[PDB]
Amino acid sequence: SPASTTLMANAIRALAMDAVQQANSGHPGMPMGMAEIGVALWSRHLKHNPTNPHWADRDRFVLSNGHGSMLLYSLLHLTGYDLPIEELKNFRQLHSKTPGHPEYGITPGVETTTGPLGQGLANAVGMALGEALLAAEFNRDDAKIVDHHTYVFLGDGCLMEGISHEACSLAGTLKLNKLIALYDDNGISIDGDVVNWFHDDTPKRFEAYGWNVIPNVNGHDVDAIDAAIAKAKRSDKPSLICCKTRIGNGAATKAGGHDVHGAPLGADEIAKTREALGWTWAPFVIPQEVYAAWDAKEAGKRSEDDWNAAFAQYRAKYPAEAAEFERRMAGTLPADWAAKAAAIVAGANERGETVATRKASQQTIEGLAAVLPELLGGSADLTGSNLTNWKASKAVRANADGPGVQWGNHINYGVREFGMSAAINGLVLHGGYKPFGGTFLTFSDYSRNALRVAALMKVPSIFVFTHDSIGLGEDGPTHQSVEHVASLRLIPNLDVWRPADTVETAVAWTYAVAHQHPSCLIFSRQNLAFNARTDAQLANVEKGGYVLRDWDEEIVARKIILIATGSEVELAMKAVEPLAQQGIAARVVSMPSSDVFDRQDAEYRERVLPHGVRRVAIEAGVTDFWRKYVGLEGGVVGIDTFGESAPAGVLFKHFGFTVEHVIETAKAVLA
Amino acid sequence: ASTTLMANAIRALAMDAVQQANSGHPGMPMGMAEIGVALWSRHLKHNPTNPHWADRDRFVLSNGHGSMLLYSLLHLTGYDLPIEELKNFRQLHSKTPGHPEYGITPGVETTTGPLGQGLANAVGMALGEALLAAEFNRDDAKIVDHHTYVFLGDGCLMEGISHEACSLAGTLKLNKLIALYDDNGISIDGDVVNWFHDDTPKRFEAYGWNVIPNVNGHDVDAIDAAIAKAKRSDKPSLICCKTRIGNGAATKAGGHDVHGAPLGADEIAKTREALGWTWAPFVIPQEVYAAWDAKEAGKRSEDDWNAAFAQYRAKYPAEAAEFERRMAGTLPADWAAKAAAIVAGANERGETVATRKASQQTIEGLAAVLPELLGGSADLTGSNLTNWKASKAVRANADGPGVQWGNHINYGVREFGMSAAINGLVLHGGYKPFGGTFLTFSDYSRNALRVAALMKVPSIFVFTHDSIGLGEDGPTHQSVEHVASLRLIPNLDVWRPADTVETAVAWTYAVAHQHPSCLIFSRQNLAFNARTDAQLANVEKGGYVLRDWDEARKIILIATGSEVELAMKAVEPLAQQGIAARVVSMPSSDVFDRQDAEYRERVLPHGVRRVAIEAGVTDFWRKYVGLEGGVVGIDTFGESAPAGVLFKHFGFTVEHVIETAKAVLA
Ligand SMILES: Cc1ncc(C[n+]2csc(CCOP(=O)(O)OP(=O)(O)O)c2C)c(N)n1
Ligand SMILES: Cc1ncc(C[n+]2csc(CCOP(=O)(O)OP(=O)(O)O)c2C)c(N)n1
Ligand SMILES: O=P(O)(O)OC[C@H]1O[C@@H](O)[C@H](O)[C@@H]1O
Ligand SMILES: O=P(O)(O)OC[C@H]1O[C@@H](O)[C@H](O)[C@@H]1O
Ligand SMILES: [Br-]
Ligand SMILES: [Br-]
Ligand SMILES: [Br-]
Ligand SMILES: [Br-]
Ligand SMILES: [Ca+2]
Ligand SMILES: [Ca+2]
Repeated sequence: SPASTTLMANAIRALAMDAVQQANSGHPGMPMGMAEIGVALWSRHLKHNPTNPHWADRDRFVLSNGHGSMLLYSLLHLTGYDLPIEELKNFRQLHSKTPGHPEYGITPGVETTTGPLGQGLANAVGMALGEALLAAEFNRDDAKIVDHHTYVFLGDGCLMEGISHEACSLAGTLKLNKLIALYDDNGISIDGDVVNWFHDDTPKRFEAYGWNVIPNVNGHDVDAIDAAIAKAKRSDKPSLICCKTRIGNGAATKAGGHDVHGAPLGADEIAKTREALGWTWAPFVIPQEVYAAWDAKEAGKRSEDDWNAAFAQYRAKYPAEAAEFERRMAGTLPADWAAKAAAIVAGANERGETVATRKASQQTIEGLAAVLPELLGGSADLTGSNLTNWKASKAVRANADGPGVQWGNHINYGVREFGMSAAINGLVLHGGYKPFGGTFLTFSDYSRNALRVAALMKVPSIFVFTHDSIGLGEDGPTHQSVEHVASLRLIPNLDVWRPADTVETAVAWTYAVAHQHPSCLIFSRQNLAFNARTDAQLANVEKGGYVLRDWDEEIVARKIILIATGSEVELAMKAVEPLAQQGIAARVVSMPSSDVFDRQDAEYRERVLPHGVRRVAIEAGVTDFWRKYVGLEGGVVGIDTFGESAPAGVLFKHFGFTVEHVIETAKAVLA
Repeated sequence: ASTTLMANAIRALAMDAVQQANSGHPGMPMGMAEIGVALWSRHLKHNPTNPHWADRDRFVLSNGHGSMLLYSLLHLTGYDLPIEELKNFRQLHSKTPGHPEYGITPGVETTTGPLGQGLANAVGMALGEALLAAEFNRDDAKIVDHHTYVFLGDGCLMEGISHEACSLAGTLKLNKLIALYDDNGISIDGDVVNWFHDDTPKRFEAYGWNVIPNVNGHDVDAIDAAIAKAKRSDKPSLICCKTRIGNGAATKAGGHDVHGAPLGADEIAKTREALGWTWAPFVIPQEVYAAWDAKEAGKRSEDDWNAAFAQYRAKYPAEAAEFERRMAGTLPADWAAKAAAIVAGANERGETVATRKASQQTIEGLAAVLPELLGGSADLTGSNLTNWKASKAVRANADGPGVQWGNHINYGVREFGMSAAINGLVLHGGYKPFGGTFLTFSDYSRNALRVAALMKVPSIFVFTHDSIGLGEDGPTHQSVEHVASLRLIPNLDVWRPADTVETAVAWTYAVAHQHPSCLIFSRQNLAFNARTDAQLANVEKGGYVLRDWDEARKIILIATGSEVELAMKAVEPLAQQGIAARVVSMPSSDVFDRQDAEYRERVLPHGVRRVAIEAGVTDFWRKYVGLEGGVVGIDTFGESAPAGVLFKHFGFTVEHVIETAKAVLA
């Protein structure tokens, strides 16, 4: 007898309930509820190769309800990915390939890192947009190389989160019809029956976004779910399949209950569940016929083999394009990257312009685009204000007459910071593009956890933020960042650049673009003075903090270091001659990135900030951050309150960003 | 004077004030001028003379960039906002900042500017009115009855927070909330249809809202009729007002340039001509003042309510005194002693429990003395431990509009909408609200925490699961940078208590403090610490000496929350190595920073070196330990493993404390 769908689904049940029991921790409800959905999608529709999780044209799957991780670990194991049974035995254990929520980079087949509800859905919107752009860009009438679907499992949690609204409204407007969402519709969240706090007509909601909805599907009928996916694959709109399930389905006593979401079933309940399901095998034992029914290694090999032959036929007709496709899918920059980056930094230096760093950024974007065809910019409805767009770009737009998008390389995201940012994580994960997205610095508070997840996954998302201080002027304290620059530096693995002029901007951008981890690039509204640099100083900008103005040789005056960033570098420099007329010799250290500076070696950090010489930090943001560089004995010229609505000039004088206050602070520090 | 003249007065003030400041947003106020007339002039119940009248309708400007609209309305209808202040739009110390600010201007109910949050505040205000009515009203005497109006645009509707707020408001059947949508087809990048093609009426019906689609947004009578229909509604209402951004402008109306830039003098002169507005900038003729002014109607309205309240007091003296107490945000009478008893109880019990359980234990005690206490959780009630045995769940009525009364709210998975709704509840008066979620997901709600801090209102945000100590859920949940990142927000108190006693102090301080608070609790059990009565009295100073030097080489160990235990366990082993350790517990560094210099010097004397110990990023501690001190923390994301395994793996051990201390004293 070969395996029935019931036996295939019950294997998921058994692995889930057993792994959770073993760890005494985790979530058996969702995996047990979603088991028939897993069979229908994975065994009948998903195009993938377990032997090569990196195959360019694989379907992308995302588990947005990430707490149900054992569902993904079961499917991966059963269908033949390199995730052995011993790894499932070590669910939720230190250094296992089975962490409590799935982690990209940790486990083969895991496309993104989930756990924070709602972000998977948005990642998946990004992945579908990437497929759609990459298809419009690379496919030719006589040779197709891009064609895959994007699948996402999600629950009540993701649908309640505001980010689902941002993502799905945008996906509906852009007609991303190869995105197919399967909703685990089980009527229950952690607090109990969802109807008491979440009574949406969800089908009607998604129709309003311009999605196709298949409501009221029996989530325990494989054939019905299978049929719903097949209809979805014929749809001219993104689809939502509402799969009515019972949470913890199959459990003897606890199914549909308020206690199966996120605690182990208990040994008795498992024993009773085994008998109720007729599942006779011991924990982590899977019978041969169950592996044989699930295993995807043969079909995965045929699929990738046909694709490789298709790509070979495409290379013969389109060799330059085929090589571009490979390079870009790998996330590799051009072979002559070092030359091309240097041309961009050098042009910034030749021009010697005094402009706002948001304008510097746009000038640098212009130069990047000319050599990076993968460049993909965008803004959360602040295009003309962030200056994220370039003259030769083309805006992404839905096709007027059918599904999908016309190719473009700049995206209007709408007023959707968080959705934009998690979409960018998706775009970066998909491969083929180098994406970035802008908003005002303070509204990093809206997209924050997406910046964090990018930093956790270690993918090189680029987040542009403009209007970075009181320097923005009249829009006032709701808009003026104070705490943000420092608060972003706190996130592990997230580089923060706050350049002082065109040259630092070109370095920040070129560095960010080549770096493996994500970056925040922070620009001013207001014009900042250009700084002339020697060759030695130019070479040191990329070290994050460097000596911009040194003391003269063999001097006699009392020494101070001024450490400044961004718009405050200008203030530090205007303070040098005045400090000298006061008997104080001021070195100016510019620190466009403290994160990068901290990675420099000890000899170099000691050369920039010599022990025993006192320091004043200068930055239009909270002061406490600076104590790591200035100590208890040092000073800081900064801002520890919210701002005020007035012109920038007025605000800078009001808040003590003046030569006089710098002098006074330096004198206090030297006393 | 005609309604056209009334509307154009808003146009003139808005375009002229933006020109004078050479800065601001004339588009929206010009586009919404008739909507302003219909609501403010024909439906809004309010007394310009007393902005704090308890039973006033609440108005929220969610599309806060259109601030000149509100300043105009406030000025025309007779609030204490003189023409001189409109002349000083966007200037230092004016009562007319670029986005409206609660506390700065009379009649400004909340601070907006961050899109979407106004809408969520209004959901909170309407929930406040509804709960208070169900609680205080009686069959023979009504004292609570008012509507909540919110102006909003495309930005607010795109923001995910609008989904959170409106989905919750629909399920709770808050039928007195009335939202007027400035439906103008434009956002900053241009034609919204290219990035925002939602059928918004259909979306809102899906939430359980009543929708009045396709209203002519320049026809006062039609908008008026829609507002009237909405006041008759079973459900919250969205009135979709079709408008032209910059409407009335001579040549630029409906353009992509009127959102956020001055019209220019040329355009203004021509607009004066096309409108037939003959008066010079900031000059309003007396007939327009006479048509707009609401002083007399406002006085009759509040006088009628004042009488109904007196009729209520004669029948319900005790309930009436409670109403006045709570609307004013005043604590109960023997408050100092009741709070002292709650602390003393935690001290007497001496239990070792998680601070999440401590928190629940304190909530039990707070609830017994604060009938105004209003808890809730973002779908983590049994995990945050935000409810208490006697609490009752807020629920929609089964059969009609509105809610049954309750004092714990299930917010669903909506950290940001919950938090901004809590701000609204606080601003409304009548309750002492709080809401919980996991600490890391403060990232979702972050900007609402910030706005509570800007408005200086005492919102309470509960966060549990505060570090690697949460264990198996792993690095997406395990907070690392959060504690320090919340300390950086100005005016936001952050408490991270070590045990039941610190928890009791943190909670009682938060309840009586004017600024908002983050209360941060552990998932795992934390050891109880015995305190002298003098140590007890210093807990509310935010940092204090928990274990003093024995009257060997001196060090100070500064520790917070769950790490106080590791600091205390290190004292004896450090003694065996010739180091005399003082332990300073710092449950709130923010509160500590506010103490006077003598006290701070007493706790942290100059010249004694310091090691900080906290399960979070290490750099923050340099403000206290200096370049020469040490930190025992975590500067990477965590891992998925049991808590005990994590603490060992990440160096939270006595050995590491000793080693750091010796490095520091070298
Ligand atoms: C942003 C965020 N907030 C809160 C949580 C904690 N949490 C995890 S699952 C969940 C409930 C969502 O339940 P649902 O998605 O309906 O999953 P089911 O229990 O039905 O599997 C919550 C509140 C989280 N993981 N992420
Ligand atoms: C959270 C947030 N993100 C971004 C912005 C910047 N911003 C202000 S108004 C606006 C456009 C909103 O357009 P709409 O609400 O339709 O305004 P209209 O110009 O039509 O009044 C944007 C993107 C903001 N104020 N708040
Ligand atoms: O002049 P910038 O700062 O680019 O824009 C100023 C204002 O104009 C609008 O675009 C934005 O809403 C912002 O508030
Ligand atoms: O066991 P605690 O930490 O209370 O919470 C249980 C966990 O499992 C679920 O209930 C929650 O999502 C949380 O992740
Ligand atoms: Br067996
Ligand atoms: Br060009
Ligand atoms: Br457009
Ligand atoms: Br000593
Ligand atoms: Ca559910
Ligand atoms: Ca608009």
